[PDB]
Amino acid sequence: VINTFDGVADYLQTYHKLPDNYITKSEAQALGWVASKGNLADVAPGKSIGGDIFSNREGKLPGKSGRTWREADVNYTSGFRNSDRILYSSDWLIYKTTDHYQTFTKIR
Repeated sequence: VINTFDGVADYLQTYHKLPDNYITKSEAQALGWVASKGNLADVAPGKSIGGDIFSNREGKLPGKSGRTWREADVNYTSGFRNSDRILYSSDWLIYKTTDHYQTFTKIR
């Protein structure tokens, strides 16, 4: 049950995977997550959307041969998804955004 910037960053770097409270978007849709309805905490209490590949096409995050970027929602409790996201690479560089991928800051 970890969903803070430090909690998830630390977890990833140490255990090389997201904490157990995360599910991908297709998983949550399968489970009855309806975006426009803001009902995640309704169909999946205690769960956050996380683990999907992030394309990086605005090209704002540092790229590299064979490097993959993935994202996870941070600070989510209920209702519509918020604007906080942790971004992590295949090689464990960790960045965060608090304005829907507009700007990023390195945190690890």
